[PDB]
Formats: sequence, structure tokens, C-alpha cells
Amino acid sequence: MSHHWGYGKHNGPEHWHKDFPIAKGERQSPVDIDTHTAKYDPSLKPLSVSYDQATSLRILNNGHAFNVEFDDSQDKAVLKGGPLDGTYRLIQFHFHWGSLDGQGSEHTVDKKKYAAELHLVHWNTKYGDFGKAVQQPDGLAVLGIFLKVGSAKPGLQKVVDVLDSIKTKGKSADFTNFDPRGLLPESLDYWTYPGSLTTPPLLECVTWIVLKEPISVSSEQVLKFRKLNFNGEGEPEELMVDNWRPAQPLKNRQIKASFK
Ligand SMILES: NC(N)=NC1=[SH]CC(CSCC/C(N)=N/S(N)(=O)=O)=N1
Ligand SMILES: [Zn+2]
Repeated sequence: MSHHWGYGKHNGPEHWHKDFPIAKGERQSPVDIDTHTAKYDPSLKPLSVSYDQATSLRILNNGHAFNVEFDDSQDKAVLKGGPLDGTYRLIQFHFHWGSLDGQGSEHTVDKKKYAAELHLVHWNTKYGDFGKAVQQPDGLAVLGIFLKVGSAKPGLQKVVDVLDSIKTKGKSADFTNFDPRGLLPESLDYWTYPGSLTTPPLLECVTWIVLKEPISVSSEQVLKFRKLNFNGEGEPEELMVDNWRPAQPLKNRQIKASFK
């Protein structure tokens, strides 16, 4: 029980396959996005991001990241279009980030690593609930957005300022009326490919949609991410940093671009 997966030397990504053999599967994520090789697919549609009726509820430190959770019991905040067939409901978002500004993203672009990566996780409403959706090859759609360090992202600050209250694993806080539209870049140009969850159980249920344009966050904003703890309250401090899985083999997949 006590030797659980994580991001350390003894329980990190190179160990995950022992408990989760799908870690060596045929459609694992993340991947490197080779820009010159990705092919423009003129049949891909614009993404439809409809977040105006989003109902955020709570923010949780789960010991690996923090999740901002949404009410997904109705079609409030939904992702449609692009490569997707049907309607995908937003359930949560979270980030992956580094100990230094030169690492932290899960996807890479021509081997470049960004400081962090935002994942907005959505599930296909034809499967009725999230737990059923993760058992399907087209069950989830994760919208990935890169973060670089530069100017502050004003729409991120409300997240940053609540992190002191969920420092340690298992802590949560009310987090209502947060508008995830404030985390998007200007352009919705994207790459897409079939992949997996990037944490155990690593299920091969995700249509990945990775935006081309990064958002900028300030050094102070990402420094606050790095003050979070992997540990629970009253345990030795382990800073929550480098909670990213490295790029996995592309195998028999093609990455498609929505743009020329
Ligand atoms: N609840 C339920 N029935 N199953 C599962 S499997 C993983 C999980 C937690 S959310 C799925 C993990 C995730 N979003 N990975 S990522 N980094 O976005 O690719 N719940
Ligand atoms: Zn993620």
C-alpha cells in the first residue's frame, strides 16, 4: 500500500509500468510534437470551447497536483468540434510544472519544454459518467495549454492566491465562480492525436488537443505553484515540483495540425 506512484526517483515515471503495464502501451502520452512532421488536416474543424456557464466548485491538492473541479452534472462547460464527435463536459483542470523555468511541460514542441502545462479535462457525455468514459478509446478530451514565464496571466491570479490554503496533500478549499476562459490564449490553433492519461492508471482514453499558442505567466505566479507540497500536513516537506511525465514513444500515430 505505502509504496505508491509519484514523481520521485523511487516511484516516478520509470517505475509506473510495474503497477500499470499499459505504461508501455501503443498510445501513451505525452509525446514530442514534431512541428515539421505534423500534418495539416483541412478537414479538422475549429474547436468550440463553451465555458460561459461553467460552475467551478472546489480546489483540491491531491498529492500530485491541484485540481480545480467543476459541476459536470449538466452541459455547462463543454468542448466540441475540432477532432471530436459529440459533446465533452469539463470535469477539472490542473497543471504540471517544473522546479526551473526550462522544464515542466509534458508535451514538448520540437523537443522544447515549457515551464508548465495546463490540462482541461473533459469527458464524452455519451458514456454518462467520467468513470465509464475512461474505459473508452474516445472517452476523454484533454485540452493542453503551454505556459511560458513572462508577463503575468491575470486570469490565473485567483488560483495562485488560494494555493496557501491547500498547501498539503488532501487539503481542499471552496473555489466557486472561477472562469476558465481567463486561462486561454488568443488563438485556438491546435495539434491533435490519440493518447492516454499522463498519470496512473495511464488509460488509453484521451483525444489530446494541444494549443499552439502558449499563455504567459509571471515568475511570481509559477513560484507559488512551486511552494505547494506533495506531502500531507505534519509530514516532512517535499516541494510539489517536476510533476510531469516525459515524452513517450509516438509509435503508430500521426499528429494532425488544425493550421497551416
Ligand atoms: N475517477 C475514475 N473513475 N477514474 C480515474 S482514472 C484517473 C482519474 C483521475 S482524472 C484522470 C487523470 C488525468 N486527468 N490525467 S491527465 N494528466 O489529465 O492526462 N480518475
Ligand atoms: Zn495532466
